[PDB]
Amino acid sequence: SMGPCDIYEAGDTPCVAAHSTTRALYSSFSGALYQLQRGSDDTTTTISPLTAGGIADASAQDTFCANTTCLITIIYDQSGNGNHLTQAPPGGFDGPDTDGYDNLASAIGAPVTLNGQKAYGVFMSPGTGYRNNEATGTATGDEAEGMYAVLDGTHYNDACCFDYGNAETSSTDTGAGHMEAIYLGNSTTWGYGAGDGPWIMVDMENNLFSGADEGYNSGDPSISYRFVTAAVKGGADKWAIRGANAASGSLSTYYSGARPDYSGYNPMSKEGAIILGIGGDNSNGAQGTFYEGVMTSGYPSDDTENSVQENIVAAKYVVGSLVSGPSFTSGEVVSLRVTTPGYTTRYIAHTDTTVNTQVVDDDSSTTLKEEASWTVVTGLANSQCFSFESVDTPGSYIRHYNFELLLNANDGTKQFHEDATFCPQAALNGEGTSLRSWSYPTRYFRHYENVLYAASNGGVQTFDSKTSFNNDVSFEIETAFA
Ligand SMILES: *[C@@H]1O[C@H](CO)[C@@H](O[C@@H]2O[C@H](CO)[C@@H](O)[C@H](O)[C@H]2NC(C)=O)[C@H](O)[C@H]1NC(C)=O
Ligand SMILES: *[C@@H]1O[C@H](CO)[C@@H](O)[C@H](O)[C@H]1NC(C)=O
Ligand SMILES: *[C@H]1[C@H]([NH3+])[C@@H](CO)[C@H](O)[C@H]1O
Repeated sequence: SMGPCDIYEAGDTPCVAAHSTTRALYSSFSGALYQLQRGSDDTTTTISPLTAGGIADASAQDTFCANTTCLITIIYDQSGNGNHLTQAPPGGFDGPDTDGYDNLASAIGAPVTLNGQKAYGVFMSPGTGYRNNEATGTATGDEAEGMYAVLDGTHYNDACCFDYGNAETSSTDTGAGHMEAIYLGNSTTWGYGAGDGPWIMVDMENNLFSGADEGYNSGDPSISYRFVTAAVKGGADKWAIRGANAASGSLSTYYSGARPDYSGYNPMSKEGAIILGIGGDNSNGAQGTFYEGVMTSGYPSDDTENSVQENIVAAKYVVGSLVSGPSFTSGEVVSLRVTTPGYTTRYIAHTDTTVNTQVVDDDSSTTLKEEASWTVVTGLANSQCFSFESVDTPGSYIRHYNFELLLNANDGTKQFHEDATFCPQAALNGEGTSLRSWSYPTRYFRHYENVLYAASNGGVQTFDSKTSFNNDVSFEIETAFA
């Protein structure tokens, strides 16, 4: 058979970078797709397809990552050009990680199946980013290229910038025309399309374009696919945006034609670096999910892209399970007991907005019993996951904010919903559940000095301590006190 990069090669516009955590993009590719790093010992392993041209060995990831946390350290370039994506460095903007690097992604925030076989995408929270500033074979200057990505059309924000494609080698803004990358989100700072978003646009630096005009272009529709194929291409005073449901049907063209008639976009000044999840100046406020994508040399024909889209549809992307372990039912009322030795009589409770742990038993005040009792409801931002509503304060839910867990009233916003959704995971220490943040899947409910945080297994916050991490994120599900 033929994978996407075999199709691009047959069209004489071959891949020069080919990135996926889900599958091989060449029929003969059997090498490593990505690298994992686990928090227990900070060692790494690689994940390859199970067959040549096949699907990632998700079972090998699950084995490596058992009873710990995993990060995706490298997304390998399958093309042989060496264009592997690694932790993005500081640039015009600092990231939030060590020395202003951007965060690595969780390995488990984007479970899918491909024709019924589990695999994992790259779920990127704000501050997450990958890059290769030493890329070879990528288009530079006004040279032609194409690219595509398969993304989560429901995972996005309006912050700059969830990009995949060609960028600056310095990680700084070197001007109009020094980028050409896919963007997905509902930014309206520069361009935007019809409806409420999100939109596929093209980041050409100091502009996200939804078509020929700065700002609004009517022909760029809002994306309402869970899996979106975004296909972008650029050449000498020509470029295009095409989009599809990656699960069904064909690409439609939402822009095709001349460069925007504004200073600095023709000819282009591409530099050949590759970015994922961030802007070319390291703008790192965006979120999104990446499953697969490529960059090519040459300007692909519509026919070549249509063949690629037929291949994507035949890969049969379906949403995977985000939940493991004992889990919950909507309307259940629970208490959550600390399992860390020395703290095992404590329960997750709250004192006004502060979520904390306290000793709770049958002699406790009814006030504290209610503060240690939680109504489990369907996840506000994801219906597979859950949200935890206060018994004493109905309408208020556990949410993260500056990575501390707070009890705040639901204000009906997308942001609150996302900050208040948690995905049960079989407990890292085998005692009950661990509650993983849906929006920041590197982070978990974690008690630290008897206060609740959304903590990572190591990190820049004091409450990201690796000491006692597995125990401090494991809670037993008990009958509610009230
Ligand atoms: C991107 O879409 C989001 C989600 O619809 C918009 O969210 C609104 O944001 C404002 C404040 O920025 C809030 O007062 C509204 O309550 C939000 N709505 C929801 C449903 O969360 C956001 O405005 C959009 N961004 C742009 C730039 O248009
Ligand atoms: C690892 O986690 C699983 C799932 O909760 C559990 O069954 C097992 O007992 C755990 N092992 C250790 C060493 O914590
Ligand atoms: C430069 C601009 N701030 C962004 C929008 O065009 C781009 O991602 C940065 O590299």
